Amino acid sequence: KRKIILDCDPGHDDAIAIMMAAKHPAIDLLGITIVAGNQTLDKTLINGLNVCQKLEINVPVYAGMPQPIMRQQIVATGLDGPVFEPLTRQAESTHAVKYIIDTLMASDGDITLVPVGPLSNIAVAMRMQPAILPKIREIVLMGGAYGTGNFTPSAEFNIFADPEAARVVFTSGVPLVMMGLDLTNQTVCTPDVIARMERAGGPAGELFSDPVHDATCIGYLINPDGIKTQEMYVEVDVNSGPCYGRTVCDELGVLGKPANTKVGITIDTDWFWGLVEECVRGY
Amino acid sequence: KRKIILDCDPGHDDAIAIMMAAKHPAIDLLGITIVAGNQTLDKTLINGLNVCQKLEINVPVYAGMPQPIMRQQIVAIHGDTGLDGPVFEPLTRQAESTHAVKYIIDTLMASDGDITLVPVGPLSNIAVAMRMQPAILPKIREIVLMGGAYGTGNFTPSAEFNIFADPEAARVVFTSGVPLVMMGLDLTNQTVCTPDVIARMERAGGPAGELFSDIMNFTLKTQFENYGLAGGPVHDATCIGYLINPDGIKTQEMYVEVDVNSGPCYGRTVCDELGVLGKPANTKVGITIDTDWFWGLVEECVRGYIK
Amino acid sequence: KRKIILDCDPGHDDAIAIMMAAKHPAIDLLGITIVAGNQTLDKTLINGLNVCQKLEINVPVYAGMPQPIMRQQIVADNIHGDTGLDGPVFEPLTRQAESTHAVKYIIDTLMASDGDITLVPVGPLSNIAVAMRMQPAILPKIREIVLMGGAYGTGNFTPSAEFNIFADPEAARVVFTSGVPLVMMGLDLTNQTVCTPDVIARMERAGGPAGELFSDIMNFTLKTQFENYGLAGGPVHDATCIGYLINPDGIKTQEMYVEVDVNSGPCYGRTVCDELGVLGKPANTKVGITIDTDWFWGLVEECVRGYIK
Amino acid sequence: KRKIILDCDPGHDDAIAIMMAAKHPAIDLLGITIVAGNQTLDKTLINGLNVCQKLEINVPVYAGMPQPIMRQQIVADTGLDGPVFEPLTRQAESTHAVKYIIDTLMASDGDITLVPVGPLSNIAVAMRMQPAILPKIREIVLMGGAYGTGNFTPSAEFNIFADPEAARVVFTSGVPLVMMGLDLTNQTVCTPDVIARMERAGGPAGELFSDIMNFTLKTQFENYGLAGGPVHDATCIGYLINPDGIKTQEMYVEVDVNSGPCYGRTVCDELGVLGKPANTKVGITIDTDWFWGLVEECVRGYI
Ligand SMILES: O=c1[nH]cnc2c1ncn2[C@@H]1O[C@H](CO)[C@@H](O)[C@H]1O
Ligand SMILES: O=c1[nH]cnc2c1ncn2[C@@H]1O[C@H](CO)[C@@H](O)[C@H]1O
Ligand SMILES: O=c1[nH]cnc2c1ncn2[C@@H]1O[C@H](CO)[C@@H](O)[C@H]1O
Ligand SMILES: O=c1[nH]cnc2c1ncn2[C@@H]1O[C@H](CO)[C@@H](O)[C@H]1O
Ligand SMILES: [Ca+2]
Ligand SMILES: [Ca+2]
Ligand SMILES: [Ca+2]
Ligand SMILES: [Ca+2]
Repeated sequence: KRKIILDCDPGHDDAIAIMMAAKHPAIDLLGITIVAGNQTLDKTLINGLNVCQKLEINVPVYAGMPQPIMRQQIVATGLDGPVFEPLTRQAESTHAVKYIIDTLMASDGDITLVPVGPLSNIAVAMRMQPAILPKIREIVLMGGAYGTGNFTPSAEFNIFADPEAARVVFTSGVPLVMMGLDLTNQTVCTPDVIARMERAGGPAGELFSDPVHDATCIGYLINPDGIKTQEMYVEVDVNSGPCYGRTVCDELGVLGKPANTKVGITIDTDWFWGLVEECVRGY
Repeated sequence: KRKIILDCDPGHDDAIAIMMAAKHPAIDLLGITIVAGNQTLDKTLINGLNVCQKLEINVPVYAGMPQPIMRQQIVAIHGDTGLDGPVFEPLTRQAESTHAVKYIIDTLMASDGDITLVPVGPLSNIAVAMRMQPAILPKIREIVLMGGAYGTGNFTPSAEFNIFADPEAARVVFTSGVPLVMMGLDLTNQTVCTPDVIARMERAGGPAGELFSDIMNFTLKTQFENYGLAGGPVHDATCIGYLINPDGIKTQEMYVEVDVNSGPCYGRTVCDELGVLGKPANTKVGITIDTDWFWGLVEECVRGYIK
Repeated sequence: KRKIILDCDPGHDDAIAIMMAAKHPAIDLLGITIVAGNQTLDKTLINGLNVCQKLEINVPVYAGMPQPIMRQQIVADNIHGDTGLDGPVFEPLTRQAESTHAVKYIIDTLMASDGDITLVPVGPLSNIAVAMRMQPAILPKIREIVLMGGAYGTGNFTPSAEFNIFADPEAARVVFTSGVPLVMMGLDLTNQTVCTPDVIARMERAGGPAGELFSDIMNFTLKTQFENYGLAGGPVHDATCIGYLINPDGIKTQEMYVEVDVNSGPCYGRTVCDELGVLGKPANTKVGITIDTDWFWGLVEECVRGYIK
Repeated sequence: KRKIILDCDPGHDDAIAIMMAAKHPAIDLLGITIVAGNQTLDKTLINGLNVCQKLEINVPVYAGMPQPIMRQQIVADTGLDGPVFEPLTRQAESTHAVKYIIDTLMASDGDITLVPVGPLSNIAVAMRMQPAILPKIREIVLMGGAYGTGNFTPSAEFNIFADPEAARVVFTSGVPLVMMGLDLTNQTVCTPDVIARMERAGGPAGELFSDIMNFTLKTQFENYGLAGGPVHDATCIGYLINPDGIKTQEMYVEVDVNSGPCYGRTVCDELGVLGKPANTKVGITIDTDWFWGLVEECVRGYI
């Protein structure tokens, strides 16, 4: 069992990630922290609460940063589709940043952080209490692209949305795994993938019905052998201009700097969609 | 009475600011938040606690950010402890458990909007609170900060130490839309504390006059070899002076922008003196201070501590 | 026949490009202008002159910019050796650079023209940016620019940047904002043209002075392109520009909005190419995607054999 | 006698610089090179020709760069309103300014000073086109930059802002530099009482000075709040005639080429906090009595 904290901005694929992480026996989901991203924090928080309520997930939810550490905010209800009953659960009182710090400090150094939105909560905690750093076993994140980005030619949305936060994470010295668009764009969810999930049915199959980037991070923790990675020296570009929020990945090793990231190259989509169905079934 | 939260990284002149703010009847000092800067947070916290203990100041002290929001940390001039000179009895005073950033947020949220923030170190605590809880922004009556320079910086030709130590944080503060007053190096360098000014405070005596001497006798050697100023300026204390009586300080309204480009102007406050950009002013920038009024004010506070 | 001015910094693959352009009946090679890049201008000029003398090419050679327009100079001795063209033997030079400066030659020749000359830059863009700014009126006179440079994916010299752009980004920023029709043969395309031992042996078989020069030349970079980037042979990057002019149907291109990054830092000299059109800006460049290597190596051989006596 | 090449974009104060350099026995004016700046090159050229024709100055004029080396062009209406000039009876040489600068320097004995008082496009193009001119240049005395507040932007003085990249080449060239920035040149404000003084000396140069400085009187005040058009460019000529009228301080200077709020800033290390060796003598103060006396002395040489 891998103990995780899932930090997220739901979010359609965030919702799938919550669904998988909460259900698989190889994941111990300690709690969910919410960050503004896909939509404003008031909205992402409600989406996150709704997902857990609908699926009857019993995991503490904590609200975190409603804004990036420095830049002017950008966004993508941020989860249109499924229909939700009136909301009967709320955020914990504790702020997400504090939760992350205290839980890591109290821990034995075996918790993995899994950020799949902009990195505001992670950067604030790291700088607020630098002593958490050797406590983090690993960070498996959804973000970046070694090739073309999405929001801009240069940048993937999660990094573009808080580049300065991303810079802190990438220079933290903690073990990093990056599932970027080069990998996650391979996990396109076509009508017959949806139909397959509908057929499995139950509350998770119906929610899935109403690409799937963030779920690959859970995938990777459940079984790293479905995903090929390559170690690289990665640097985050924080220049204003055409490459703001680019993750510059040194594929060929021409800078002669030691690798700081395992970067996602390819994913076995058969293994992966099998894993999604396996989780949909647990519900 | 102006309610303030004093955010600081003591620090020699920070200690002078603490001394003034805590004593003057025109200032209601709600609490002191500490930020890393002049020295690491472990050290600035102790220096802050030591000042308050020595002067028997009864105000809650909160530890905040031990690092800037993005850049690689730098420290200052102020020595190994960051407050060399005075000798302090063992510290029996302790920091609050609540983190400074939470303290700032909750206090502002609970308030009626008339608390002024007075940051005189790097702006890490301020930027984290503003982004953590954006709703504090209309609650802040004004920010009166020590930082920046429209002319020459000190740490680099372009940048003053407080801004240079966390430019990104500074950019957050300067784009917040909250009323800002900036006491930059252009103003604060006029407040050089020469041997006669020290001798004057020694003469007033008591615990605050002795501390003033011990502290400011150290930054006599150390502000000369670095910048060639007639003595240690008392930068941070001008913020308290501004609140006590704004008429002793001439300000000019300007459009101000913080440069976060890596390179020769990283952490520069770019001030539009002449209005060439056609942008509305966002800052009242310190131009000149009446040093006679000001040193008189310093003495007046020093004397409030004679038992 | 496409009239061209070939601007280059020879350079191993530059020499292959000179060999092809001078010989193919579909190309009218008006002149060769030289720029510092691969090596310093003193060296790239000699390498240029040696190639033409060896192959008995009768085309005026002009020396241009010995330095980039703004940045601190860099070379590629690592890829191209101490001389900038290690490999072949050359007899002492019995020819020399024209007296006219390359930049003036480019300007006057374009001004005097009927607007049908194509520029073919395959080194840093110093000569092209200086002419464009020195005489803005040349701009409508340029039919097209077909350049070797950039990369929409990974660069070579840095993770972000390909050498020709990296060596003068500001010059590049001039070219890419010029409004002249651009074709960019970047590393994404040109890395597909690796020259393995079998390709070399093919050209050796065709023989004559161009086949021998090809062999002497591409054996050097065979090993440096393997030591530095892990490539299977030394690509013939620059020759793809000539190839494109001889027959554009061997090369697949996609129109894109392209922008050169002049920020100091990790993306200095990156060509940022908007593959998916997310910026809603009109395309300014045809970007090389794929090359038919069978067509291309056949074309190389066809040129090599035009030199057998 | 100091041999000079005067590189300029006339320009009201450029014209005063042309007037002084051409007349003073301590200056040997070899030629005038023109750059786009104040106005487009077609305009700055004509202005430069008109000044020499009116004052009967017999010095070759050469047209140079019509555009900066990289950025989008900016200007500061003919570029020299005020004086009335007859129809032009002279023309520019045929040699391009950049080639002129290179050949003249290469042929020289290393005794020529360059005096740039517009954007640095001609200088940066020559330096990079023929790096061998560098040890040949005795000194560069330029009007440009500001260690304090700029004019065109809070950070940048016009000449640098108009071609920062060209400026970065000049400042990293290793050639001896003297910089007459706005911090110095703003002290040389030309008020109605200074104009009336030159009117009184009279002749063709006194009349031109009046017609010219009357225009800038209005447009310096509305734009920068100044008491009357400073005479920026003429200070470089002043500095060569007699350096003792001007106090300088040696500083490490760096040009900022970042896009953003400090594009085209000269960053001057006043206090030496970087620990880098100085590369520039920066103008601090000027004796305005000495200086105006010198202007009059030159105005008088034209009777
Ligand atoms: O179309 C979209 N617009 C904006 N954001 C998206 C879209 N699709 C996915 N994401 C969100 O951005 C991250 C990586 O791009 C993913 O984690 C996903 O939640
Ligand atoms: O010489 C110095 N170097 C760096 N920081 C300093 C120095 N003197 C004081 N401070 C601290 O930084 C701000 C002044 O710019 C002041 O807040 C002071 O506390
Ligand atoms: O692998 C390389 N690294 C750097 N420069 C190279 C390499 N191969 C060729 N060239 C030289 O630089 C340009 C293409 O990048 C080509 O124009 C060539 O002359
Ligand atoms: O008011 C003005 N705005 C902009 N440029 C000016 C002005 N007056 C003169 N110059 C031109 O710009 C340079 C220094 O700013 C001087 O060389 C001058 O010729
Ligand atoms: Ca997400
Ligand atoms: Ca302080
Ligand atoms: Ca080449
Ligand atoms: Ca001028």
